[PDB]
Amino acid sequence: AMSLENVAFNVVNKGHFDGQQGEVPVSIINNTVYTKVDGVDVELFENKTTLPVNVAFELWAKRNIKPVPEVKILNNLGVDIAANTVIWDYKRDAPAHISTIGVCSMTDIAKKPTETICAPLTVFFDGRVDGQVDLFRNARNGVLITEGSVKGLQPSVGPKQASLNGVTLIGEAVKTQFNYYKKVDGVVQQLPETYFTQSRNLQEFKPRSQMEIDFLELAMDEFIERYKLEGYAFEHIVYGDFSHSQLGGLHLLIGLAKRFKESPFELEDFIPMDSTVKNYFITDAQTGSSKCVCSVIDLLLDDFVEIIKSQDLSVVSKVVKVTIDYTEISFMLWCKDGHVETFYPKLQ
Amino acid sequence: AMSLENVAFNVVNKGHFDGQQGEVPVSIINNTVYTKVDGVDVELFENKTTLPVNVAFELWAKRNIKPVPEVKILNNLGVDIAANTVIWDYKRDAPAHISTIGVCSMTDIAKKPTETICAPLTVFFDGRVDGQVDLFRNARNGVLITEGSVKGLQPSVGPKQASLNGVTLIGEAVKTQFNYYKKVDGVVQQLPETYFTQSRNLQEFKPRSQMEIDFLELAMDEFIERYKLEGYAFEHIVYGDFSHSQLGGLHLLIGLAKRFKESPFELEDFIPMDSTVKNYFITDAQTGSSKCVCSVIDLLLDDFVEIIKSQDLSVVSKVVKVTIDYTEISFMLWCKDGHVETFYPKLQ
Amino acid sequence: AMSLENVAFNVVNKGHFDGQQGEVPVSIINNTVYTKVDGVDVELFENKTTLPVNVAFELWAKRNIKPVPEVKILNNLGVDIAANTVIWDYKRDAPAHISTIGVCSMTDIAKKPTETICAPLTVFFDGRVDGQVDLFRNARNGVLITEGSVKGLQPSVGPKQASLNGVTLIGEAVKTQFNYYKKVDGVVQQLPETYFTQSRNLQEFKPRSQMEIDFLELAMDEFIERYKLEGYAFEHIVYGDFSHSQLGGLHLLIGLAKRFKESPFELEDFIPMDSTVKNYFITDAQTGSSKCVCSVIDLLLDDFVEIIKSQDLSVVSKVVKVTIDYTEISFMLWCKDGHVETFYPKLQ
Amino acid sequence: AMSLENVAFNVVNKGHFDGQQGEVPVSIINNTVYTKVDGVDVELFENKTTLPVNVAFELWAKRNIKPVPEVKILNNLGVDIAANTVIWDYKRDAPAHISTIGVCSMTDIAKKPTETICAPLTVFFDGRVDGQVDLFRNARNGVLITEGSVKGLQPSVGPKQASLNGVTLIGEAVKTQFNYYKKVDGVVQQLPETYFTQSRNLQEFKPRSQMEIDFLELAMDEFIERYKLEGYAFEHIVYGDFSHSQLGGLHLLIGLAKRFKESPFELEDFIPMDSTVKNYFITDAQTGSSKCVCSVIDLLLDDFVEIIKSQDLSVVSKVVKVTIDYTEISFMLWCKDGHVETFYPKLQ
Amino acid sequence: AMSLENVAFNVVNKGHFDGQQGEVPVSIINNTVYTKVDGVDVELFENKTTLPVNVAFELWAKRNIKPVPEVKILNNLGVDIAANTVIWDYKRDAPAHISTIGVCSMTDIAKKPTETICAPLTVFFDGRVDGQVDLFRNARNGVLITEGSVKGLQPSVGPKQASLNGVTLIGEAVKTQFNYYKKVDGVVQQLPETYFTQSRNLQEFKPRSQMEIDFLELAMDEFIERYKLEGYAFEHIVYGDFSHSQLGGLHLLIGLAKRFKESPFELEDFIPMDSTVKNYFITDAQTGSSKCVCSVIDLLLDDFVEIIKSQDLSVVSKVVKVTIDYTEISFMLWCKDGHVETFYPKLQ
Ligand SMILES: NCCCc1ncc[nH]1
Ligand SMILES: NCCCc1ncc[nH]1
Repeated sequence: AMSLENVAFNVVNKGHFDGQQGEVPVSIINNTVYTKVDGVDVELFENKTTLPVNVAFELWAKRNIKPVPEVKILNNLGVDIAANTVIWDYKRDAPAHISTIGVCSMTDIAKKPTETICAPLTVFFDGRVDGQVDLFRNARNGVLITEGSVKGLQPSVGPKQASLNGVTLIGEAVKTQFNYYKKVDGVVQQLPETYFTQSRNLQEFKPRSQMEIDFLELAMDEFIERYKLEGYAFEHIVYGDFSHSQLGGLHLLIGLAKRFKESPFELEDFIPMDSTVKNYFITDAQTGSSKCVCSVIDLLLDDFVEIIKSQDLSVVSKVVKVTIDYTEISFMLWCKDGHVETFYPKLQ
Repeated sequence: AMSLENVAFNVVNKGHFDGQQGEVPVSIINNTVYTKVDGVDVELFENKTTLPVNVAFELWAKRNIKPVPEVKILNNLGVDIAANTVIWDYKRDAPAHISTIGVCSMTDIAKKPTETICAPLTVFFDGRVDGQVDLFRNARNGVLITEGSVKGLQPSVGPKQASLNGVTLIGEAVKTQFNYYKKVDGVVQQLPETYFTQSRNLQEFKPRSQMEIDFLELAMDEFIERYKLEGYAFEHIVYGDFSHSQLGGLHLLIGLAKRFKESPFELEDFIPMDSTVKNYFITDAQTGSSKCVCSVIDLLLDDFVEIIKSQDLSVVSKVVKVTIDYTEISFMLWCKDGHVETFYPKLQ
Repeated sequence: AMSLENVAFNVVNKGHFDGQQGEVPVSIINNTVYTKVDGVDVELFENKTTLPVNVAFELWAKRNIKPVPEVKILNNLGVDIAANTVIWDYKRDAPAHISTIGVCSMTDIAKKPTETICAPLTVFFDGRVDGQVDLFRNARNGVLITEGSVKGLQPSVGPKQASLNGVTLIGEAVKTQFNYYKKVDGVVQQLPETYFTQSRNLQEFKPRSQMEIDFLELAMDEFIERYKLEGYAFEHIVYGDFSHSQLGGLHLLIGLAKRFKESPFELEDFIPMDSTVKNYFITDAQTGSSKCVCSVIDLLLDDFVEIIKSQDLSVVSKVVKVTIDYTEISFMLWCKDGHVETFYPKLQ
Repeated sequence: AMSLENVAFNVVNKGHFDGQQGEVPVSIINNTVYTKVDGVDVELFENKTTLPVNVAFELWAKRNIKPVPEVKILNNLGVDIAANTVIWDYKRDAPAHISTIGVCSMTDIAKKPTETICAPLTVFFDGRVDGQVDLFRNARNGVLITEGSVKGLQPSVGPKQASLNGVTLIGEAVKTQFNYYKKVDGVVQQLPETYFTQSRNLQEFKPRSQMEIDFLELAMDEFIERYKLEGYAFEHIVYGDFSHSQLGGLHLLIGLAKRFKESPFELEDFIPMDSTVKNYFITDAQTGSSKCVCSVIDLLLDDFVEIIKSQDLSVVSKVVKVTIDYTEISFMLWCKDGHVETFYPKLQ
Repeated sequence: AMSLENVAFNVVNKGHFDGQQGEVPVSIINNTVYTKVDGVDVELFENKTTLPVNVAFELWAKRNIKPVPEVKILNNLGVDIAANTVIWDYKRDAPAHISTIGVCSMTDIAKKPTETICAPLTVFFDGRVDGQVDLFRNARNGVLITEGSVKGLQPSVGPKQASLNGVTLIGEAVKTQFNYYKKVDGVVQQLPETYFTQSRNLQEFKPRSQMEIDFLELAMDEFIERYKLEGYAFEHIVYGDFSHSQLGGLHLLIGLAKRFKESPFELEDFIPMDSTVKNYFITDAQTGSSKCVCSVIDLLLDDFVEIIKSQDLSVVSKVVKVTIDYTEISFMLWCKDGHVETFYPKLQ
């Protein structure tokens, strides 16, 4: 027996929806859910979604609290809906998916993913839940994650990191690296070879290779010399050029993290959502150098070096396609006299 | 187990809260409660109260659906709260009382009127509900209504009419005339002798005596002659004077109803609530004669004639107090040479 | 190039969306759309839907302005969505369907009904629009209306009335009687033989047969005598019993219209939407007789007489299923000694 | 000392702002102003304007309660703002003008119309207020109304009717016919000779000449014969043609009032404001004949007959400009063989 | 003469309500109060309370700006209301109490605490205000704070810290340590022996004893050895166990502060209010170890050591009650073979 008061009871006593019986007094005002605690109203939830406040509150309470794939991975794999869970999108403060299956009476399109309404949708299945590997085997369209091997199915090793309650982390106490599987029209897909973005933050950026440690510690000319990067325009692309009114390059998160230690800058996240490539309106506070659309990707510096060193540098401009997070990312590569001028994730 | 979904289930299936088990999906957006009916949202309630939308919806669903005293009578008797019911104020589209007793977890100050918090409040008790006469006997402060005799308790015969689902009526299939009782500080109070307002509408006004039939049918000068009303200023007070920019008199509802048949006028109800005396900003459409504060009372014309004919007409101006609906209504009486000039409910 | 300003330009200059080029300044505040007219804001639309204000405004502007089936008929036939039009539900002040096809970028699930997303949905097709009969022939699920014969397709003669801009009418200058067709899972479905509700209002009720003229003019006992209705409980079912606290019978709109001429009553439409059977919380103003859930259906009195006279009256209680507006309506029939006690649309 | 609480005190005790000292407790929630009356909240004002709720409440409380020109006349004369008053637009439930002069601290652009900010604005002045004729004489731009002669100023006799608290009326107890004067760039402007619209409603339409009495009582062919209107297409223009899907003509309010007595129709006022010519999306309920943009003007039938009989009928199509309510109204006149086919206020 | 404009004038010129005369222009939009400063709107207050925006703005302006007891202390002492002040709850951004006494006309239940409505309520009295010690002496129910001795009354030494404008601090320039007194039904209570929580923040945690300095500086095994804490499960309870998917222990704020220096973690404050024990949904960013309901108390480590070393360790599980901040806190104590396994504030 689902109810607003029961959802609020679960949030108050269990920190989230935990199927417990009970009710607390609730008041809804505008887009906020409150509960009465000893005579006064205490805020439980502020709706930042486009769904009705009581519906968003229920989906948020019913969010998956285990490490789950980051929303950008699910989106890149064409995931439409999740089987009997809510993947909460912490970047948008909203459900990752419009509809649900066996979660909430207002958003449910089905109670089980075997209902014919789900057959054309790519349903997310989680092998850590009993019966979901079997549901994926019988589903026409779906994406499955598992911690280990699935008999007969060939896996795709996913990223090392996963999202746990909005914290992206590489699990030590929990497993965050999943095997991925995908089916389109009843046929198990062969997921492509892919690089993965590292999902790091600017303020707490940590290197994940000796090359990344060297990038952060060494001076620009020492690093470029050590890794034989002359002619690859890392001065522009990675370090950034703050000498003109338009900020040059600065498309790799590691370069922004290095700059951030020396001096701050504003990053306007004008489309705030999870995506493989992010676009920011950047203003460098020290110089006043700025760029309306600065595309930024967090690749491991070694992967970015491998990508740029695997390109033909004989044409003025061309599109370089790279599978990253299972999706095809277009980069614009500009060359002159056999050397790179710029290389950036395409603002298409 | 009270819940928003259960309240909505009761509204959808029973027309109001009826203690039935069940749930319907609900969505709350802004101040409106909706339910899903075959794929689309259907409005169940629009909150016009100052309470949270889900709380007002529950109180409205739990409204008393038996004939109950009109809110003006309850207000006049000093009723603060009701015992285990909601008196819905249809004139304000809101609960008649801020708090509840044994109704709703958000508004309840107690579950039973015997709780010490209720002792200073004048609690409304309904003798038609088992145990409520006994609860009145043990209450420090309260107002009780009954359909019959209570042993040892001296009654006050209330008005003929009561409100049933917002319709004021004199019951034929149901009893609407109640005995009234009141207690203050543990002591039974003698309710005063009183007139009662008739609670009629302008558009569907019906006469309730031969004098009222004669007022509506006869011309002004022949009605005044027939009932020997010369010198009582009925021309001004009751018929109304539309000859000057300021509308003169027009303080009896019957006079407004007579005028309404001939020509329309605007009545701005600038304090829209139930009260013994109503104030309107009136604009006569035919003449343009208007008055910002025109006090209007719906007394039976015979009662108004009895009141005005029982006054001493020897002083220029004085306050005449008349008990109406259990409250002392102040009237301003203006005389000249032994005749009335005006008589109106005194604008406080 | 669709835009809020272009939609508002069309509303201001064409009375609705008419595909015209142009823009007017618009301001959105809360749930209302305004436009500037010579310096001041003028309201164009107040959103009463659960969709975003600018989206609801666009769907309302793009509403079908030809006579279309009443929403209750579309709901009864299982219509989920319309092909390249918006059926505006004037009873709910909202789109009849959640999603659109080729109408609005925010609500569209497809641009054409041939897209695979539309295959499981019952799409409404209108033969008066070029190519829509062909689209119905190729659709997996759908309901089609036409003004004439479709080769090889067996028709179902629909109701005489249709809705034109929220006015239900039997067209004289326009055709409102359509042929109906339906497909389920790619297979043309035979629509059942059905009665149709008359879609009349209480305040402007007009008789549509000599029996209905006689019901409204004749006294109860002489109408029952003239039409040999003794033993069919029309006194209870149709005329209504206002003698007890619970209002008895009163399930036919014509009986409510007859009562309405004599004395008024309140009809609380607690689920305000279009449906074959309506439920009202009724309070009779004259007697105080009331009923929380009074099911009411507007059948032609002759059709109701035909239905009730075609039943076996030998059992205490039973369910009688009658096809009305293409839906199976359950009725509860209560008998005693070979006579009817009551017959009413069964409260589900 | 202006304040929200003082404005509310004035509304509660005086029916509007009357400069009285005092305060009442107020609560603002969403767009509604409430006051506490014996423990419960009572609604004083619901903001339907695009201004902040407390600001709109103050302007509405400070509305002019004397007969004032109808907003369409003020708009037609180019009035931007009023001197030390608020002209409340009852058709829009909003101030007729965005800014104020000496009324409200939030909307004031000046305290007196002599401030240089008012020089480019056409300020409305009211000769019934002391000093306002002198203020008009010194204003660069303005419109003045008076009840009598202003020395040396040539007057324009305005309409017979004025708006008093939202009621348009021809005053008997008050004067509603004003002399009008206008200044542009410091120069007194000669107001043109004009017809005036009658400002009548469909439901309470009253004839104002013997020709109008004859139009409403006589049959179409005998009225046309009596007034020698053969060849002037009154059958189409005034009576209306309900025979085709598109409703023909019906551009004079009197014709809509005649039709209304026989059968109802829907008039969608899609730009709800006061204007000389109104546009409606009309749906005739009896026939289903409809028109998205039906321009309607309320001229005295005699004035419309005078206008149409003063035109040259020798050209297929042409624009006929007629001064109505001080504005040039364009009409489209279509002729064939020396007879009128149609004549309507040209849809701009 | 209280008013919205006067409250706003005080906020603009005095930083809070200071009883100064004056008015500023104000606009209210949604839940925000603005004032016009040289032509533009400037935000003064955003309502995060469940009260009307203008009422919450007034109570916030009238907040107590002296050091006052933290809301958790007032709540633990059963405080219902304050005498002639507003205790602003900075953790909820709302008044600590629903009603007021002599503060605001919308929330006042009385002007003075001697009114009979206040007699059953526990009124907060402040000895720093003239006459409030005497008001406490005559009150039936109340809590009094003083800086020094009250003749005849025995004091309870309160916490060292108090809240000054939402900053919890141990005053050096001001006195924050108060004597507490409480009366229930006219009887001066003997307040129990109690520990006090330290009200520290995670980010700016400072040790308040040599044991706390040693906890933060020393390694886990060195500290446990130095203070002879073997067998008391400090490894689990205080340091925290981040090795399993469920985060173990971590119930003392000092342990969270130590962890915070090494690596960050998310603390979801799902019931955001002031309380002796706080519950957080914690996610450790380094390991991914998490716990839905991690109860956390900020006790001085010496007090926690004294509490845990004063328990009988011979039973598997039992409830240990400890008076903290004047309230009874239940702890769950789990033992095995004479050693502690866990000890935590009970999630009841
Ligand atoms: N954000 C949801 C993506 C779902 C999808 N992918 C392709 C089509 N639909
Ligand atoms: N948060 C207010 C507490 C007041 C109280 N304590 C006990 C009863 N009421």
